[PDB]
Amino acid sequence: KDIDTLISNNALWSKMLVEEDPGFFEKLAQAQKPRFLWIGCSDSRVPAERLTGLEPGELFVHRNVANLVIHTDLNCLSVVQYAVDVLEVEHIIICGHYGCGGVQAAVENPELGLINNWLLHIRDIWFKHSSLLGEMPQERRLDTLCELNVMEQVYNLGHSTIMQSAWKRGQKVTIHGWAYGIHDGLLRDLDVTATNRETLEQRYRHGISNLKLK
Amino acid sequence: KDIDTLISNNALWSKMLVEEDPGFFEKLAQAQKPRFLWIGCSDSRVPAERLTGLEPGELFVHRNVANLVIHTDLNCLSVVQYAVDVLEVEHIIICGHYGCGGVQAAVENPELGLINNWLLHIRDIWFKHSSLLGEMPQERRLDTLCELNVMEQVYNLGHSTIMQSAWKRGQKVTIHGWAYGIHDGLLRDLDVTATNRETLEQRYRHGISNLKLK
Amino acid sequence: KDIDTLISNNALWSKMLVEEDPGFFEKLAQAQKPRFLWIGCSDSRVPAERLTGLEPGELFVHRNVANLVIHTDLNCLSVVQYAVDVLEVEHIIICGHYGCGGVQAAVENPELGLINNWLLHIRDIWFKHSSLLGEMPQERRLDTLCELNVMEQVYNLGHSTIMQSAWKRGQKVTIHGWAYGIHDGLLRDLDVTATNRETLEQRYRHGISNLKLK
Amino acid sequence: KDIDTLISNNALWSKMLVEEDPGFFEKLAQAQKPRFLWIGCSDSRVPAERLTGLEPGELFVHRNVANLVIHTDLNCLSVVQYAVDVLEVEHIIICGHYGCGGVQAAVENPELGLINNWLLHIRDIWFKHSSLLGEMPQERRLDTLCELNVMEQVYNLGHSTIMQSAWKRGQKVTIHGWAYGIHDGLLRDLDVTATNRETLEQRYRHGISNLKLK
Ligand SMILES: [Zn+2]
Ligand SMILES: [Zn+2]
Ligand SMILES: [Zn+2]
Ligand SMILES: [Zn+2]
Repeated sequence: KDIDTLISNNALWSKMLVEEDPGFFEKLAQAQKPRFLWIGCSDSRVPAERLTGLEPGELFVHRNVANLVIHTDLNCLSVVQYAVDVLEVEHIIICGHYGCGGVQAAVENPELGLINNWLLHIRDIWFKHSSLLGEMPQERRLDTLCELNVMEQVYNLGHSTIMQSAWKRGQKVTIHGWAYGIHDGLLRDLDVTATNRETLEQRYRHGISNLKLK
Repeated sequence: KDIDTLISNNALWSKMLVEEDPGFFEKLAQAQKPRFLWIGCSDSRVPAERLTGLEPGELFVHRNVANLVIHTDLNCLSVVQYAVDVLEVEHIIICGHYGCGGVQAAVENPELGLINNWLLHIRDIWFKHSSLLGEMPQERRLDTLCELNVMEQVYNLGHSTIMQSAWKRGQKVTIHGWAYGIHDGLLRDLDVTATNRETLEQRYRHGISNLKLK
Repeated sequence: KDIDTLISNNALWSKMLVEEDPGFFEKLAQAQKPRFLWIGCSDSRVPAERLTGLEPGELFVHRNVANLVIHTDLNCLSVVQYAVDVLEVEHIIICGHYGCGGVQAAVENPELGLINNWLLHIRDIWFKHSSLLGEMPQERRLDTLCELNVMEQVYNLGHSTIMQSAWKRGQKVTIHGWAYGIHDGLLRDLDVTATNRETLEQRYRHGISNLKLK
Repeated sequence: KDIDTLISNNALWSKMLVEEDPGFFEKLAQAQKPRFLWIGCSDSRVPAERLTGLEPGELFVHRNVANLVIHTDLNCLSVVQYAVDVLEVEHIIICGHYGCGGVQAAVENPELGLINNWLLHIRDIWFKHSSLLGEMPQERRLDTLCELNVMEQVYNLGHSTIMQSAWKRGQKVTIHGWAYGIHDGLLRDLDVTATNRETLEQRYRHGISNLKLK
């Protein structure tokens, strides 16, 4: 699967749509504004279009390593602010995935070079929930960290100035934390949904105690 | 399409796939290492997987507003480092797209807030090629800027410590600059493909100088 | 004191010192690399040279709001990698200060604009130590947070790939965590001094537990 | 010097000041907002206090390697936004210095590791002003680069959203670009002083033009 193969597939796929479904390229030319912002991992095990049955132009996307929303990452923060203040999306979905190489490397902590600084933020979370994790069986720990990561990133995004001041002026925006597994591509909703300052907090706290129950 | 319709489509898609033709989840479980890193725009007008016929898991993906590789952006540089040092991808494709809202905002320069700062890196490019751009009919400057911007991020990518150090140690990594439009989804190779320090410079230079003809 | 006056203070002072102490500049013209790196706050309540009696060129300096060492801030990590890998400093001091405007604004959390995102890193610490902080009076929480901040930034610095690879190639580098008051200018060693991976973890746990005693 | 010798230097100084220059902690007790924000290099060869005679509490300070203001460095833009919006400083001075190790490395491009990424922002400037620099004696090129660096950082600072929305809402803020050398400590004004976006641009254009005639 060389590069010249990608060029040639694209050419066959485009040449077939031009003549056979003129549809497509008009839907895109409709240039309709996105309504969701997907914040996912660069592993991109199962593309978000495939996972949700969303069409091109309906998803705004950011992908870094391990779905993080770092308080001071201007790259991710810039995606969010464009999305919210300019594109006026209504839904921001942060979605992790069980078996994430990033999450796993955060715990095993191999010497991988520069990436380990990025992965320190996920380690912060593993130690933050030491007790919660030490109480559940050794074999369900990684998956749970993957879930906590996503809860924490939802927490962070809600505390961003972008989101706090978007809610405060009345604009409708809803954050969601999800995860999918690769055994079945099924999206599990983590029930940490937020539409203002209050739910954000409630749902996050509820989210941590719901985990303490195992 | 609102949030209840995405949770439903996914359960239909999943389970529907598993019961009639399940050998897909098998192949994913093997978690084979991706060979391409795709750095694209958050707009994602046409997803990379649909452009190229790359399957799930065949590509690492980063997306930010206007597919930028900023010298000092630890987000994109972490993706790139992980992909190169740890996953050992052979190809990095930076793909821009004609009509990008980022690229347009960069030139029109409306008051958008936080995002404008990120966009200054594109504005830098606009003024860098003010002569080239000025000797060209007004109506072509946006599409030209779009290519110029990809050419510059590729150039940026190969100058990073990560790429300089992969090439020097003999690792095989090739960097590409592409762009597509929405009228036909057809990929154009902007022809700045680089496999070492030397071709990086020569390709960049001819990339610019062959625009100055056209 | 407007600009006109800073230029004249500087002119007078330069003229004066060229007539009456040319050695001042003879000392500075030398290949003498700094021995210490100072990470302090942009408040710069009492400068570092006057706290310690350190002289021109004996220290490398970084200052940001609340003297943070964020896992993924390339600004501060660039200053560190340069100091350690290139200038080969032997001591890194992170110094906070009681009354720090940055810390105070973290807790009181006014709507200050863009800076609030920077400060969420301190709020993380305010909530990490929610119990210890919660069981003291309101007035004393600000000074404890200040020392807690300094301890947590030493921790982060110790965990950074730069310190990690430095310590394991057997380079001599000591991290310190200090704080000064503005009733004295007296430097309290917060007693988290780290020479290696091992002392780093010990001293950090020592630090937090010894605070929780009082 | 030694770490014990920094603590006792300090201890000594803290009594020989508490009632011998008694009006030091009298001044700082009044936690008065600085009027100046100084953005300088981590080299800090001659401190800003000693150069200008500015007293403790009168300046806010940011230092990074080679005194940069990157469009998307949140560390430096955070200091700036807090300085301007919260502290309401009237003056921001970016000061570079001749013989800056950061500028020199940018040109000569040794492999120093992580810092090279940061210095690529200076390499861009080196190349941006290729003709200017080539039309001068080679011996003069590093000094001119150091100055062009300050000018370009000033340009960046004035184009950030923090500065644009401060000048649009009538707040009085003046940006200046200075440099000094170690041979006499004498500040040199590079004359890019701007109080709004219109003079920012004019001042930059003539900054570059007057170098060309010289
Ligand atoms: Zn992942
Ligand atoms: Zn775009
Ligand atoms: Zn402070
Ligand atoms: Zn310097």
